Amino acid sequence: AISIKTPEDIEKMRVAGRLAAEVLEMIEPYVKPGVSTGELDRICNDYIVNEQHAVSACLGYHGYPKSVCISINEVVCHGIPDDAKLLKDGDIVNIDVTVIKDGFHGDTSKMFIVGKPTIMGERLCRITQESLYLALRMVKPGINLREIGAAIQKFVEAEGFSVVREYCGHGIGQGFHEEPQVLHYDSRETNVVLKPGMTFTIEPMVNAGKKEIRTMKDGWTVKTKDRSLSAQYEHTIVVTDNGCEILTLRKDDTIPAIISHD
Ligand code: MET
Ligand SMILES: [Co+2]
Ligand SMILES: [Co+2]
Ligand code: NA
Repeated sequence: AISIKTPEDIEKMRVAGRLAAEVLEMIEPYVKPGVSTGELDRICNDYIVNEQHAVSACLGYHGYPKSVCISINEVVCHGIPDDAKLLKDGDIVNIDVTVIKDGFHGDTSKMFIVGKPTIMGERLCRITQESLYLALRMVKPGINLREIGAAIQKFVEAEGFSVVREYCGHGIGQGFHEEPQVLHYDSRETNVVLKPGMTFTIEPMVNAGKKEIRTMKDGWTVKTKDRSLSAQYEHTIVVTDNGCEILTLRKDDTIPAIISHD
């Protein structure tokens, strides 16, 4: 059941993708020491609803109570925004946004460094983004997803970090999480050949320490087992005839929006 988007579908995804990217571009100036994650969530929500006239796909999903996911430091993913959680100098934080517009989803995330960065945090964020970019450069019709997961893993590991196994990229479109599962590591279980019109996300979570993770009692928050820092970046893409197009590209991305192979 891997859905192939029509040209019309892709046009709608381009819109939803840009909206999502825009939320991330917009929030930047607000990310400073002393701000709470609860406030960031409110600002995002307002923008999405009142300015963009869109909807957050997260709010209510399986009961998720907020509009975006904000994961600080050792929180891997799904961090829940809260008025009591204040950002400090040196924190690294991921803001993951998924917007729905005209029934199509746009899913993307990036890391932000609060105030003065630490050596580890900067490095970790950089390597994580680079691992995503590497993956994007490989995307093209005919290739097996497995190769992509394997490349990410090799890269990350060579740099002294680890890749989280449990969470993965996913198809996306009218549905939030569609087939297929996009693994960020090498697995003999993976056997999917890419074809034009497929749309999915790549969103590697990398840990400064060991790969092990743990789910909190809240049922959402995921943290590293060894409390090391964790970083993630995400983009939604569409496979094209000779490469791919990045639907959630932002002003700060340093990769071209269209990647062509020849
Ligand atoms: C708690 S919903 C998490 C969704 C997230 N935006 C993803 O990439 O799947
Ligand atoms: Co996401
Ligand atoms: Co995603
Ligand atoms: Na984090």
